[PDB]
Amino acid sequence: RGSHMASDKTLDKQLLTVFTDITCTEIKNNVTNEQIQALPDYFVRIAEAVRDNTYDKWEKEFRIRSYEPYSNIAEWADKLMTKKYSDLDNPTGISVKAGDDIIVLVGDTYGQNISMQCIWETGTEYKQTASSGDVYMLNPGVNKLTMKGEGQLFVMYNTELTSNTAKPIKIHIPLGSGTVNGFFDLKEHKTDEKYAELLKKSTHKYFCIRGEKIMFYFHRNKLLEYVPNNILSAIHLWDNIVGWQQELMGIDDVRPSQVNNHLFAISPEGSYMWASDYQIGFVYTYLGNILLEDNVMAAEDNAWGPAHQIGHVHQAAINWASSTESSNNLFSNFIIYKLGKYKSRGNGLGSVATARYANGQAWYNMGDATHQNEDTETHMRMNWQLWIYYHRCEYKTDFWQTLFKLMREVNMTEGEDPGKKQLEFAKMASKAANQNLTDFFEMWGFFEPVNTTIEQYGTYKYYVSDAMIREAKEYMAQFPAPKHAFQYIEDRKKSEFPSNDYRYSAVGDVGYYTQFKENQKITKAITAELAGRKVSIQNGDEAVAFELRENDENGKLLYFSTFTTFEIPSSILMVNAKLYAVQADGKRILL
Ligand SMILES: [Zn+2]
Repeated sequence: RGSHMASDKTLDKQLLTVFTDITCTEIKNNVTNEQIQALPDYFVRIAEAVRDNTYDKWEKEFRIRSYEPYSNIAEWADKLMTKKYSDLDNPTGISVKAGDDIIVLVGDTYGQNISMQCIWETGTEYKQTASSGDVYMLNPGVNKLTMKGEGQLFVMYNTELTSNTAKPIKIHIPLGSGTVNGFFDLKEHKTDEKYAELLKKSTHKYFCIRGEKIMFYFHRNKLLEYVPNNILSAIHLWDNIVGWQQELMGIDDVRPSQVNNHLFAISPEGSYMWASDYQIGFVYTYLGNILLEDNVMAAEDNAWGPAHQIGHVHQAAINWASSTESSNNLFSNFIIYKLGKYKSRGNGLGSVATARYANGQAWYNMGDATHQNEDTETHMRMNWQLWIYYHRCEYKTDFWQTLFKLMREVNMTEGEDPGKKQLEFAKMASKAANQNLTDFFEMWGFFEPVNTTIEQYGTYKYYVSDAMIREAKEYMAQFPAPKHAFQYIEDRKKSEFPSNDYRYSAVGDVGYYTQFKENQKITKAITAELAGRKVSIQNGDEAVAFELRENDENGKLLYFSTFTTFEIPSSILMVNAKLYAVQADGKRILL
């Protein structure tokens, strides 16, 4: 009002004489009905509603909201070495049609820059919810947005969360601007009753459900088909699944304090299931196996499939080309374990003996001579043994969290140099355990030289030289000897499976995890009887494996088995070979 100041713009001057602030949610003291009626008609209707209490309560719950801040997704995908999470953390619950004019009244923004985004559909061969849409700049105060297209509105508020300007921003989308669809928020709305009511009153093709860690944005008519009246067990289940994967990654230091974005599940009208940057997807005809917990638990693969897909979002730090369809199964297997119904997936260690010692294979071509067709069933046991030993047997219950930390320090992309990355993984695993895991990684094929090109979502030079191998072994040798020969570990018993299940014959007779956990010792008088190439072990059930070694127990590994009866392959050289039993702690006993 001094001469030094520019006048306020015209509408701002008028609104701020009737209303407490530019959000127009409260009538200022001693304003008259005449002052209300001199407003533009659009704002008359709102002043009226705010003066009287005629704002439909349902409408108000979404038309007036304070939007909390969320972190930036590109920044955190880089720092955490993941695929990008969603930035659709902030639904408004308002839908629109092309040509709609939308008034958006933005309160104090504390210097933050925010926008509004309209999210609809994409696809050529079928349709799915898009990961982005029309973006509209927002400024503090009055905004009029004219919709280029239909969809639902999301507030885009992404910033540094620690800063004390990172506060919620109050935004009023008043009456007459678009359509209230609503959305369900777990913490705010709390109950299945509230969910059922919100869904009922919604009208849009899609309805948004916001959990703590994951969000659903699924076809309305499917939610009505499968879960008309309940969402809580569905949303808690998928929150837990995402949370359990996050647990292993050792990121509690930054989540939720600095990174808080959700994963965002859509329902494409095609494909099957997948995860990538910005969104994960479940074909809309499959949604019965997502939204009902009983369907999730009714078959092994109903939790496995989705867990696997989400694991792709999280694998990069510890993954490298050749492993891309197995390394995420650390997460799939952790989720099966957590849910408590089924046993772990993967081949048995016989597959690894066969690959390594019968066929001369290394990690990159383990069970795959083609170098482009990963034997995921064999590979997936590697990360999982590390979990079974350090976590399930409790020898180091923060092993994985530590290894993820170290691999994030290593900061190698999955594809830049996989031959080097496999060694960095072995070195960091040793560092994480504070143990020399040479024997483990030797068995798993990490110490064979490679010079070739593989294909796995791209062509990659795979190069592992003797010097790299020597450097890594020297590196790992600085740590104390491991307490157990847990390269022979299992978390499954033959009797847990039907006889035509692939695991029944695969898993072997010895090496079960309790033998490691109870530091079992071999006391009985083990003996071996050989006939041709066939080996039979008598009273050897206290062992965890049997080895064939050149010259003595410190010589090269020629073959191994976790069965008490096995054949030695034709290819193995027998002169100078000797046979041993392995007890859990790594003592070898001549047979
Ligand atoms: Zn996959």
